[PDB]
Amino acid sequence: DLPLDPLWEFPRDRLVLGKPLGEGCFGQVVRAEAFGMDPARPDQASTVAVKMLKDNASDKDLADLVSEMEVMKLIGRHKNIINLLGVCTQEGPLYVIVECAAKGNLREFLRARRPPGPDLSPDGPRSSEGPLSFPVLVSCAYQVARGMQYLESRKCIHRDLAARNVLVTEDNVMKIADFGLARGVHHIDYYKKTSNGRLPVKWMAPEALFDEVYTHQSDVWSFGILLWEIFTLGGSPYPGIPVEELFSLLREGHRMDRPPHCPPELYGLMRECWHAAPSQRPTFKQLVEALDKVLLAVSE
Ligand SMILES: *C(=O)c1ccc2c(n1)c(C(=O)Nc1cc(NCCOC)c(C#N)cn1)cn2CCC
Repeated sequence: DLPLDPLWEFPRDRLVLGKPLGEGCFGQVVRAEAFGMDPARPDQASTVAVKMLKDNASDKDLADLVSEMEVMKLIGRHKNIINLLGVCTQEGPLYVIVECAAKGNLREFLRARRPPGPDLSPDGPRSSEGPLSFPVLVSCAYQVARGMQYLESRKCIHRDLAARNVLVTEDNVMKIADFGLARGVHHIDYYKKTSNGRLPVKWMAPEALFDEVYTHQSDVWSFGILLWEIFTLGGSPYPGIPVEELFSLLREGHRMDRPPHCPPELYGLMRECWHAAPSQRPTFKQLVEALDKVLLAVSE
């Protein structure tokens, strides 16, 4: 039914759908095996993620997914985003084929890799040493900023940027996901709590929350929250603060405290991303350069 785009069109029979990876407001994501995604090797197997409508698919749900697909085609390719690989639009359900991140989202990645606690018995030379180190945490922050810098250059606003919308690959490469979606910004339930207990409003910039205004600088605010998430190793922002309290606190200029085991450099960056005036927040280009200096300094 949709027009044929031979640039991106991929034979659906070359896909073998596997285990589902999650759901969203519109559409779901399924792990899949692809054969000949590289046209030079028609029988080569590769692991991809497939986006597709649910069974309750409205015309709006289809429109949103179709819209996302077209955004995917225009943004282009970058190392730190979820890239479009192909689409299935002919003779069958709509498939949007993208890259697959084997290690899940950034939030769960960090939470599963929190350091050993005080109960754990000393067994071996490294039982006090956890999977995560400071330079790697900075590297994660750096890669997200580079990805956002790319998206910004392509005039793309994320509008949700969070650790849950950042995906981790086999080689611990950060990849920004779901950046080109229609997120229904004129009708957000600010009290909405997701199934994993997330309050998405805790990532909204003031001008986005109060004035419904979204810019790249509003994404910078969200990046600041994302920084806090990283150095809390998957912690939820504004700890133990209900949405009603968040409203008045934000109006009073309240900001999150400096998390434990976090150098003043990065909390400084967090506070810069949380400046009231969007023009006094660092650009993503400035964030990349700033995070690079810190990363180089710890990369002996
Ligand atoms: C693919 O190799 C793969 C294998 C195991 C995976 C896995 N992916 C994922 C996963 O989350 N994959 C994934 C998910 C999404 N979207 C979910 C929404 O995130 C914002 C996308 C996209 N777009 C790409 N890849 C999890 N697991 C197993 C958990 C360890």
